Amino acid sequence: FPELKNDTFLRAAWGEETDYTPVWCMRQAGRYLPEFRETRAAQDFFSTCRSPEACCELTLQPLRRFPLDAAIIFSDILVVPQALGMEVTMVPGKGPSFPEPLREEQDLERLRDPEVVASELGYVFQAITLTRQRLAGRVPLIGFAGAPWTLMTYMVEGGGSSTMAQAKRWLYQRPQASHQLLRILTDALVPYLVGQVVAGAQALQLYESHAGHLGPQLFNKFALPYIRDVAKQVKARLREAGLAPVPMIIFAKDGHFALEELAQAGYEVVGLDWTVAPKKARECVGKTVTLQGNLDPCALYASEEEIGQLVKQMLDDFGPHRYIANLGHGLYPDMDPEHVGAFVDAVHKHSRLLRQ
Amino acid sequence: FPELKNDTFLRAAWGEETDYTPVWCMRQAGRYLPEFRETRAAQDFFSTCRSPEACCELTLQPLRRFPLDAAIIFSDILVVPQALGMEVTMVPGKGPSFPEPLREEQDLERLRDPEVVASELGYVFQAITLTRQRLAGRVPLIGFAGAPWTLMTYMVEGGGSSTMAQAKRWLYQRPQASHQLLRILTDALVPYLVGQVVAGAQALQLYESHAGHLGPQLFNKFALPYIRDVAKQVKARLREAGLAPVPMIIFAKDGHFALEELAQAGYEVVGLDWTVAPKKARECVGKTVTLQGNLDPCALYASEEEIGQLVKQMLDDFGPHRYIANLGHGLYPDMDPEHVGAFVDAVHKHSRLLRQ
Repeated sequence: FPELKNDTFLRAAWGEETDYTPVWCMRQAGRYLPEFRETRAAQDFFSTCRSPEACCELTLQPLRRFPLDAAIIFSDILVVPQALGMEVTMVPGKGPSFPEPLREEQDLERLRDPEVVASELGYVFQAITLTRQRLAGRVPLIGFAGAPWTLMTYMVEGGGSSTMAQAKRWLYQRPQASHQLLRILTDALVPYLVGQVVAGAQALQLYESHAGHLGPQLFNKFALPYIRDVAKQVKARLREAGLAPVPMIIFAKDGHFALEELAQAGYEVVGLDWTVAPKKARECVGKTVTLQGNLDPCALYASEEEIGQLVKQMLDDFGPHRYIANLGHGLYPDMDPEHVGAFVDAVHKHSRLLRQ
Repeated sequence: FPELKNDTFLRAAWGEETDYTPVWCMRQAGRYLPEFRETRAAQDFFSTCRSPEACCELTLQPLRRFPLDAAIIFSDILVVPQALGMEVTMVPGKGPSFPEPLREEQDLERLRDPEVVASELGYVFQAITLTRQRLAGRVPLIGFAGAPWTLMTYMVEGGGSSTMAQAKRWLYQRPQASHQLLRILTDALVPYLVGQVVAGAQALQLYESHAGHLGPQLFNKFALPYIRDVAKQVKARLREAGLAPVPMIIFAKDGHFALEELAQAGYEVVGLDWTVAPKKARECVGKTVTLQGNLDPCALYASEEEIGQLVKQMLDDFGPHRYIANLGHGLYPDMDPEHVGAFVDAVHKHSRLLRQ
């Protein structure tokens, strides 16, 4: 693979010091791009996807418009439960999901065996390898997956939610079955993520979008352990492989209550939403870890000029060392490409400015 | 009105000390009762409601099954925007909402004038007066309303949501219009709540369910001020009236980031969800204020025995002084009446036990 010209992102990730603050956006490859829809629904929501070339192309598009400091592989969170044998549909033109969710401990039999999962998701590796290849070391490439708990919530609650129903209920109701499933999700995610790095992924992001549902206690009996094993095991397997381990990021939506432990689940990076205060976040986490976030995506609805100081304040709130700018959640589909770039420009503009 | 025999609830509210810990549940009058559906959809979702007798009866039902330490008036959050002139519908058998939400600054013209609102909501007062009358001083009666911001989000985003869209967008997009609307909601809520207390409401709860959407900054420019004015003005008007002011409770779902200020918006009580840790909550708030909550309603899916220690831990986590037990959110419609009572029994059981 070609050598990395710009690595501000990996260095900020690693805690190293940098000349400016690296920036990128979650779902930066998303429906907010006209070029994106021209490609996405120019086949299928879950079998392109299947074509590396198309996945590559989606992964590249935003980088064509904005000097983002990193790229993140395009794919869908559900590809794992899908690889595990769950069938997805394409219902009335908003989003994907499972018509036949797990509902009783019995249903777990329908799942494939964790190690087979890697071989099912080979198009993803290829799209990764491809994309590392075509970025040609422009900026780094981030692989990803959803975290065990989050995955469980999609698999159990059918898909698209609010603040919880059946999943949280299994936890109280049948936790033996919950233990089990969560292990299966974990045992699948380790080889998938090793996978992405072998295929040439230079950093990995774990998404725990449905942290917020859980209490602190629930979170520690049920999400935390597994967030921990995945990191532990992915690092182990990578040594075994003779590979350099890679920065790992854990992003927990509504995870204010869990920053303390998350700082010590052995991730180099902790991703935050806009609901946490940056100073109170840094307090909570210390100085070993680098923070990521956390601008409210809705702020991009303001003017170019309004954005400037929101970034400025954020940048001042977070302060130069150990930090990667980002939105506190992925982008929305109706957002103005201009303002996505305004955000980027202001990150770059005022960070180098912050450094007199 | 008859004299109050049991007032544990008002005393815990006031910071006074009590022999046991008072307990009650949000949406304790809800679809989780067979007696409830036998009455609710034995007319209309928004015009019974219109019949005090029926509202009384809904308010009384849970008190018939459980020795709750207080009662809360049955009504719907939307009655205010409705009184303000917004039209509600009755769509495919889950929940209420607005088919014609406000979408442009222009639409505000369609709203009634704040002071008229009180006269529109006279059935509510009557149902209150009635219910104070029939409880015959058994336990206190809580009136309620939704907070300005929350109300704005229903009025703007049509109704039932996830973690935000159009409302948060107005805030960035057209905040002058946001200022205005929020004032109108405030100017309506003050006479409505004075109203409930004149009608015989003994405590008032303000609901800010859609706090979580907002950043700390958004929350302080846009929800906090108004949560503050409502409390200020409701207390003022009640003096003017020659009435004893009454404990006020502010409940902010996902408001971890705002406990500090909420402790000083001049509410006697701060209601919390399960997502905040009780000890970290008490830290955050100090000793002037009484806390409320915060058991996860999904915990009621566990066994009678499991519940016992969850309560026990909660009770130990919160500790005897300045505290009202509650669920961190309202109940769900499929929950076992037995376990609602298990929760109550364990609160009463182990609080008096905690006090050797």
